[PDB]
Amino acid sequence: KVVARVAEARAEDVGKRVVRVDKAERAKVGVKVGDVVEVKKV
Amino acid sequence: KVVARVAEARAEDVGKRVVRVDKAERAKVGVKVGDVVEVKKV
Repeated sequence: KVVARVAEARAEDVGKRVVRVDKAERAKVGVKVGDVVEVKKV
Repeated sequence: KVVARVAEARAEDVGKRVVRVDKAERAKVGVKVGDVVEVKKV
């Protein structure tokens, strides 16, 4: 399971159906920028 | 399933084990800021 702490969106991202993930967690999930991921409560 | 497109972290968030999610997707997942979520590939 790749897990992370949720933080608020920056102003310029409000309204987007988007999650910001740095390179390290993208590598752990095995996705690239622009891929679709699921975000679920643990 | 709550799903979203992955975008790169902003500079100031690099190195954090953190995902940025706006209010709308937090409400759909049913989490608040600071909660832990799972991010998985669909």
